[PDB]
Amino acid sequence: GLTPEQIIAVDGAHLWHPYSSIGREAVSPVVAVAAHGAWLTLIRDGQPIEVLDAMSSWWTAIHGHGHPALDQALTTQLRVMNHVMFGGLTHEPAARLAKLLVDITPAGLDTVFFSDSGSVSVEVAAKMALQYWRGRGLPGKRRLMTWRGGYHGDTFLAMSICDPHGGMHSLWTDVLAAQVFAPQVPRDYDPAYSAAFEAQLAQHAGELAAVVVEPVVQGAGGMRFHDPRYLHDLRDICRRYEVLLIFDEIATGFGRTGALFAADHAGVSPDIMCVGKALTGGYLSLAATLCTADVAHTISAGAAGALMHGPTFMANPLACAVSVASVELLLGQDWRTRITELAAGLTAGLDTARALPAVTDVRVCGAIGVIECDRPVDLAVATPAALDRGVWLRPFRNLVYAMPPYICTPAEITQITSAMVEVARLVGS
Amino acid sequence: LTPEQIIAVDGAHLWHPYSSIGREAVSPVVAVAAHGAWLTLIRDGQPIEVLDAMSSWWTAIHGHGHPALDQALTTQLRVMNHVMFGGLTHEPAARLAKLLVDITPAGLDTVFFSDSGSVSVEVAAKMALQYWRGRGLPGKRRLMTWRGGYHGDTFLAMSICDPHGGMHSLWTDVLAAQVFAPQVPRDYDPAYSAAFEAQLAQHAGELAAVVVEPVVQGAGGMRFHDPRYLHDLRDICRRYEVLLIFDEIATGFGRTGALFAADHAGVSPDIMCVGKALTGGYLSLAATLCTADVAHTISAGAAGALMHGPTFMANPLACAVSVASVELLLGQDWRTRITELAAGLTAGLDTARALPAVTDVRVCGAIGVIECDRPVDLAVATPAALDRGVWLRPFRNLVYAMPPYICTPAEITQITSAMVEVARLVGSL
Ligand SMILES: CC(=O)c1ccc(N2CCC(C(=O)c3cccc(Cl)c3)CC2)cc1
Ligand SMILES: *Cc1c(COP(=O)(O)O)cnc(C)c1O
Ligand SMILES: *Cc1c(COP(=O)(O)O)cnc(C)c1O
Repeated sequence: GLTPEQIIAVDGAHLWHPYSSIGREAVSPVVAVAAHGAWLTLIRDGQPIEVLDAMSSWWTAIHGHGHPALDQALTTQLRVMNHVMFGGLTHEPAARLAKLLVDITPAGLDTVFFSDSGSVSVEVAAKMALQYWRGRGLPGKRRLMTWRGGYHGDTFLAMSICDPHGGMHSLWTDVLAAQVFAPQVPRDYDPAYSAAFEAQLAQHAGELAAVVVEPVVQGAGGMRFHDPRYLHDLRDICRRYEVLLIFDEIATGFGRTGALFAADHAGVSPDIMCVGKALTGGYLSLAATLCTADVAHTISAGAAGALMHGPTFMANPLACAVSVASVELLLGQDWRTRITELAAGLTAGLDTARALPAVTDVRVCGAIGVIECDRPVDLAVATPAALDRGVWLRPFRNLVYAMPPYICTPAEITQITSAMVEVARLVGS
Repeated sequence: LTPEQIIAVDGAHLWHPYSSIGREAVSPVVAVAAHGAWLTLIRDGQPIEVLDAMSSWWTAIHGHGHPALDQALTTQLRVMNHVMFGGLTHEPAARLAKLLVDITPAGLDTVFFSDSGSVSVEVAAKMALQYWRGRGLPGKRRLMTWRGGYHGDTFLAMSICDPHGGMHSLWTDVLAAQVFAPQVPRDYDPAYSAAFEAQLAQHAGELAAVVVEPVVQGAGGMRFHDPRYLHDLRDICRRYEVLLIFDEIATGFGRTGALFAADHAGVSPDIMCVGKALTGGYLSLAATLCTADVAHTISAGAAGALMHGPTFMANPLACAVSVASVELLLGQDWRTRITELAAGLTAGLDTARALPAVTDVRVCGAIGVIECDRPVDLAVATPAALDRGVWLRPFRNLVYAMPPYICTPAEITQITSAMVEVARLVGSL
C-alpha cells in the first residue's frame, strides 16, 4: 500500500518515464488511481477526480478501460493457463488470434509472428525483409527506405527509420544505420511526389530490402495525414523495382482511421505488416508481424532455414486471449458507423479552433482529431486547463490532439473537443 | 477449437521461435492447461500431466497459477488495467520500483520499465551511450563482451551475442561491430582477466560499456564461470572508465542460488537488466536499472532525457503481478529452497557423468545441465521426456532444466531422471 504522496516521492526518486529525466522534470507526473470505461481517476490537489482519457492512453484503450468482455476474457484464460513457452508448444489463444488476424488484415498476409511490443515487431519485420533477400541470393538488398515524418519505435533499428528531427538523429552520429529518406509525404495527392519517390528509390533499389511507412496517418512524428493514393503508388513502385513494402499499422490498426486497417483506404496489401497498440484493447503489451506466404517460404527455404527471432513471452496466452476478445468485440458491432460518428463529432467540436489566432490547421481522420498551432504548446498551462474541464490531454510540440476511445458518447466528444479548443485558445494569449 | 484444429491453424499461420513455416521437423504439442509445476499437454488425442522442467523458458519460478499471483492480477484488473506512463504515475509502478531498487545490487537507484528483455538491453546500451555523450565523450560508443553470451534478438542486442551462437556470419554489414573477448573459462584463471584488461585497454576511448551475463551464460550455452571474474570486470571497468552492464534477464530472482548472480561476487554494475521471471512468468515485462550518477548525467546532457518510452511502459497489470511475484519470493526462505533444489539436481544428475555420450554435468542454483558429445535430436528427446512425464526442451548438445522453485524433492528427482534417460538415448541409436 502507498498513499499518492508516497507514490510521488518514490516516483521522483526512482521512476523513469517516457522520454523523461530523473530529477529535472518540469512538473510531477499525476497519480492515476483508477481507470474505467472512457475515464481515468487522477489525483489533483490530493483529491481524486474523474477525467476523460482523450488519448486512449497512447492509442491503446479503443474499447475503454475495464471493459467487462475483456476483463472476463483475461479472467477466463487466467484460470486455465497463464503462459507456456512457445518453443515446441502451441495453444488455443495463439491459434484463435492468428486465425482472426490473417482473416481481417489486407489480403495475402498469411503468417503471424507474435512479439511483445511494437518496436520489436518492427525489428522482426526488418529481419524478415533482410532474410527474404538473402534467401533470394541478394544480400546487398539490406537498407530501408522511408519518407520523412514517420515513427517506428525506440529500439535502435527502428530509430534508424524514424523522422531525423523527431528522432534527434543528430544526437546519434555514427550510431544508427544510415537509411534512405524521401521528403515529407504531402497531405494532398500530387503524382509528382510519387514520381520523385520512385526516382530516388530507383537508384537505391539494389541495396534496399524494403520501404517502411505508416499508412495514411503518421502518429508520433507529427499527426500528419496523407492521401491513401500515395500507398497505391508505393505498392506499384515497390513491385516494379523489387523492393518489399512494409506497413507499420501499430497506431493505425483496428478501425482507428475509419477503416479496419489504414491500408484498406488504399485497397493495397503490404508484403509485411506490423500491429500493436490497440491489439489487446489497451490491456497488455502485445504485437504481431505478418507477412505473405512468399516471404515466409523464401525465408524458410533460405540458407539459414529459419527466422532467427524468438521473444521469451512470444504468443503469451493471457495477452492473446484478451486480444481475441478485443478483436471480436470490434468486429461484433457496426464499428464503421461508430468511427464515422466519432469523426463527425470531432470535426464539429474542433471547427471553432480554425478561426483562433494561433491555429494553423485542424484535421480529422477517423477517431483522430488534431489542432496544429503556430508555436509550442506550453504543457504547464495546457494540462491544468484540460483537467479543470475533466479531460486528460497530452499535447506535444505544437499539436493539441486526441484519439478517444471508441465508446465515447457524443457528449464526451463535445467535452473532449471543447477542452482542446480552449487549450488552443490559451496558446494565443 | 480442438487440439487438431489448433494444429491445423498453427501449422498454417503461426511462426514459432527460431523456426520456419511449413518446414518444422516436429509439430508443436498443444498445451491446454498449466497449474503449479505441471503442464497439461495433448499427446495422441489425450491430455497428460508433465512437469515444466524448463519453467516455460525460465520464467515460471513460482509455478503456474499461483494463487498469490492470480489474485494480484485480478485485484489490479478491478481498479485499473493500464494508463499511459507519459505524464502519469501509479501505485504498482512505484511499489515495484521501490522493491527493485532495494533488492538489486547497491547503488542501482532508477528504473526504466519496458516490455521485453531485448528492449531492456537496448535501453541499457542507450543509457550508456547517452551517458558518455553527457560527459562530452561521444566517441565512447562501442560495446565489449566475452564470447558465449546472449542478450536478445533485436539488432543492437544481436551485436553482443556470441558471433557463432547468433550466426553473425549471417548478419555482417548489418550488425554494429563490437569488441569480443574470448570465452570466459569456468575455473578462475587470472591470466584471462589480464588479457581481458589488455584488450579493453586498446579500446577504452571508444567503449561505452562492458556488457555480460554474470556467472551463468544461458542461451549461448548454459556455461558457468567463477564469480571472481565479475570482481575483475568491476575493477577494470572502474580504472578505465567504462560502464559495466550486467544482463540478469535469465539469472535474476534467485535462479543461480543468490538473489541476483552479481551477489555471488558482491559486485554492483552501473546498469542492470532484468526480465524473464520478473512477473513470475505471467506477462511480458522487463526493467533496466542504472545508478543515480548515470541518470543525473543523462538528464543533464544535451537531450535532457533518456530517449526512450515504450507504449505499455510500466503496465499496471504486469507491474502488479511482478510486485506479488517478488514479494512472494522475498517472504519465504528462498535461499534454502534453491539450495535444496540444487542438491536434488546434483544428486539426481550425478549418474549421467558415466554415460558414454555425456561430457559434463554441472549444477548452479536451480539450473542443471548434461552436456553431451553431439547435438540432441529433439525428435528423440521430446517424446522420451514426455514418456517420463516431463516437459524438456534441449538445444544444441545440452539436456538441461530450470525447474520452478515450488518443485518438491520427488518432482526434481523425476526431472533429473527424465534428463538422465534422455541423455542415455543420445548415446544409443
Ligand atoms: C506511453 C506514453 O505515455 C508515451 C508518451 C510519449 C511518448 N513519446 C514522447 C515523444 C516521442 C517523439 O516525439 C519522437 C521520438 C523519436 C522519434 C520521433 Cl519521429 C518522435 C514519441 C514517444 C511515448 C509514449
Ligand atoms: C507506438 C508505435 C511503435 C512502437 O510501439 P512500442 O510498443 O512503443 O514499441 C511503432 N510504430 C508505430 C507507428 C507506433 O505508433
Ligand atoms: C531471455 C534473455 C533475453 C531476451 O529477453 P526477451 O524478453 O526474450 O527479449 C536477453 N538477455 C538474456 C541474458 C536472456 O536470458
